[PDB]
Amino acid sequence: MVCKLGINGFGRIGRLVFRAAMERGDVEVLAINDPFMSLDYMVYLLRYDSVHGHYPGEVSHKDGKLIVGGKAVTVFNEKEPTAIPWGQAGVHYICESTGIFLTKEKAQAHLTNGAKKVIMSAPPKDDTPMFVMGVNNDQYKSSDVIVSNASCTTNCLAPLAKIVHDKFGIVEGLMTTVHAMTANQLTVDGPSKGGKDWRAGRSAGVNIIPASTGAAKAVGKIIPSLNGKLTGMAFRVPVPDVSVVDLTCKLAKPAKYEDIVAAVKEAATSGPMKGIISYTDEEVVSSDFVHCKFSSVFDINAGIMLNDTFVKLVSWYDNEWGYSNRLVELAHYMSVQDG
Amino acid sequence: MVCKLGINGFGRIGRLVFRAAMERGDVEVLAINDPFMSLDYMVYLLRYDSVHGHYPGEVSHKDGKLIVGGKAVTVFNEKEPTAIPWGQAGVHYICESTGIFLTKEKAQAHLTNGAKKVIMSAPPKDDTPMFVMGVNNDQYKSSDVIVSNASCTTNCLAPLAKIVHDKFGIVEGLMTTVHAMTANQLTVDGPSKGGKDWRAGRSAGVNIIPASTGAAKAVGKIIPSLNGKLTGMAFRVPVPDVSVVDLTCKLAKPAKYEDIVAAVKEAATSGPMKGIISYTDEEVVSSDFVHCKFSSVFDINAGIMLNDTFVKLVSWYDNEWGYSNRLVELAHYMSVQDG
Ligand SMILES: NC(=O)c1ccc[n+]([C@@H]2O[C@H](COP(=O)([O-])OP(=O)(O)OC[C@H]3O[C@@H](n4cnc5c(N)ncnc54)[C@H](O)[C@@H]3O)[C@@H](O)[C@H]2O)c1
Ligand SMILES: NC(=O)c1ccc[n+]([C@@H]2O[C@H](COP(=O)([O-])OP(=O)(O)OC[C@H]3O[C@@H](n4cnc5c(N)ncnc54)[C@H](O)[C@@H]3O)[C@@H](O)[C@H]2O)c1
Ligand code: NA
Ligand code: NA
Repeated sequence: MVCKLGINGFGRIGRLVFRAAMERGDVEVLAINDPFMSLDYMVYLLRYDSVHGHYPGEVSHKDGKLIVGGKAVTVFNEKEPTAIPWGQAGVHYICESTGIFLTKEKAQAHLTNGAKKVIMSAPPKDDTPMFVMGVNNDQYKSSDVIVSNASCTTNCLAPLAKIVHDKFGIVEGLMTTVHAMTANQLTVDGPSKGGKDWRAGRSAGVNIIPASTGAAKAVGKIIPSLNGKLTGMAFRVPVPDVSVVDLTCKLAKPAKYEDIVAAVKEAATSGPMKGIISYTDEEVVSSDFVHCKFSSVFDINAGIMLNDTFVKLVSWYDNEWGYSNRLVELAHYMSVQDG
Repeated sequence: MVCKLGINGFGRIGRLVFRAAMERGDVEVLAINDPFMSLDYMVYLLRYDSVHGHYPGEVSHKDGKLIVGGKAVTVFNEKEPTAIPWGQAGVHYICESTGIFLTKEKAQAHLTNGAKKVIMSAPPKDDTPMFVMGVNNDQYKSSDVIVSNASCTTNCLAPLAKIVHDKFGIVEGLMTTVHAMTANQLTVDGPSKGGKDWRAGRSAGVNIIPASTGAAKAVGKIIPSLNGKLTGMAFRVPVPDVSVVDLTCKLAKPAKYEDIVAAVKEAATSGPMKGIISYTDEEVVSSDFVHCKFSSVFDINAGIMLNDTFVKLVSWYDNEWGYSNRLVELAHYMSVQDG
């Protein structure tokens, strides 16, 4: 209809969600909030991107508002969610892309002056429900006031896992994501914030860096029958964007590799994963997915079967752009369902 | 009692095999052949290294010979192996590290004028026997005139595979190696030599690049009971050296993770894999293994078990330095057994 969107935290995800939203005819961005940047600064970070190129349209400001392609967007600079007048901007759905309000109690604070619902741009730290478009978004209810769009990796893996589990049955699986660098990593060796994850504090540009991830386990929440049947981990490597899922799983039913390819192709061509999952049989590398909108691109030639029940599947994802498009689509999906 | 070594192809492996041979009194490098570098250029490439630091010692040349650590080394610049006078230079064992002579018929060209044996610094294209020190080098026979030291990845995987297979049994496994950049890759997008590996010719510094590899299947040759039970693939990523094995396997006997750790520690501490396999429980990243001599360093904290028979195990390797040490160790072992 028109999804009336607001964005909290104008970072990689906030700015790309903004761009995706601007591209859609059925979503409008009515407000932005980020206290670590002025208007001139926002204009700059929106104009230029080291990965996704120049903003496709003129960006400026006037009378305290951001002006993008003729449209005015209201701007706030509040540290604390409760102090953001979203209702006065007419915002309904909030993209919560700061990375630090990942509980219901915290995200709730956005909803006391007129806004309707919050979509977390990360997996929740509590039992907030996660949705992955094309996999379980039909489970959303209009009483789900706070929701999460999961992670980039979960959006890559869940669609592939659904197809394989539905057609052949996954007995058990272990996942690795070889993942692009992110904002929480450091340029040179130093202390990670909170002292959480020491490996993340080591020079990003010159290291392969192991990392924990709940993303495969999270597929167990998206696809309940796989709870306890999937987990995994990550290696962070020196590229600025684009990642790849490497899923090793045992199948319940024997398959030729061509049967798995056909099932993916079928899911990509029509039904709920059209525009979500895709495939390639070409000799692709990660830069080939810069600014690719899909959640998951199955790499036909990269995968390998040991035998007819034990297989290693490969699927690409632009962790930044794919995820940001899914989040906007989830916001729009909720807006339609809510009436 | 000295292994008289020659080096064909003075590359990453050639020059590091040279360093390793210089750190032991029971191996001498008597001659080097590389037709793509003058004597002056050889001195330069040996002096300086982007990953392993300056050569530790004076390098010069005099009367047509490379002069290192007081010793004189004979230098040739021949493209055709049959033109290299190994015999006259006093060479017995040849480190064949050019990348292009990986069949018996081709490697035999080194043995026409007085040399005894050739060691391929890569897996062969034919049925040439492969050996991994600490795993199956005792299968070596003095009649094996042409042999291979396998690959860096096989040297990292085989020791780990042996330990897990002997202690718990490997029903099946699939391996990924996240691998440092190599000389066969290109700096910017272009055509790979022979038009073979298209992905490998894509800009190395800005891509995660899938690659095929027989390194896991080769473990089935090193450890015959695992023939047909292991394979895998690789992703080449933008680091200059150091790689890591990610092995997903199904065990025959149930195990707690601590049992796998204990098994690896025992093998690292005494017996045939002392000096071959090691372990860490620290928050390491790839650069911590630059100039690490081990074939395989088990990363205790990076591993993850889904359940008591399905596990993902992680092991680091300095693909240049670990491998180069193993090759020299293999050449020496051969010289001793040959008498
Ligand atoms: N590939 C990806 O980059 C990716 C994919 C999926 C999910 N995510 C998740 O999305 C979230 C944001 O990630 P990102 O990559 O955009 O990080 P980022 O560092 O680029 O964005 C963070 C932004 O939030 C702003 N911010 C900080 N405190 C704020 C506050 N109190 N109020 C309002 N704004 C505030 C910062 O100024 C910054 O602009 C994280 O939870 C991350 O894990 C990232
Ligand atoms: N991580 C590694 O670099 C690594 C690890 C294990 C095995 N290997 C294998 O070892 C071999 C060498 O690898 P590298 O990384 O040292 O490659 P490299 O390109 O650094 O070295 C190859 C050298 O051989 C020389 N050469 C080319 N043609 C020759 C000829 N006709 N006669 C003599 N020399 C010639 C080149 O000038 C070059 O110096 C390859 O088979 C490779 O797969 C490499
Ligand atoms: Na729009
Ligand atoms: Na020596």
